Amino acid sequence: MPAALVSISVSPTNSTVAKGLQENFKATGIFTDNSNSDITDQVTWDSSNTDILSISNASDSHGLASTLNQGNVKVTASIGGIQGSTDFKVTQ
Repeated sequence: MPAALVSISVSPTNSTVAKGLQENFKATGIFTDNSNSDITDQVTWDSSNTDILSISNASDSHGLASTLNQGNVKVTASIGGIQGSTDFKVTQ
């Protein structure tokens, strides 16, 4: 039978990094049926994109974002019902 989400465990990083830097992302979805699943809905991450950045979170399961701009980017993703947000600042 169908179920309804409840919450998700996301460990976003709100900091700044020098030109060229990537980080792994992981999110776990939780259902009201006490049944938790990992990236069940495939948490899709996206960046505001300032200069040139690419994020790949489908290599197998774990997520990964790589920035390469000279400013501030906004990393946001959504999974199932719950979603999260992160702030990243890439310098020169």
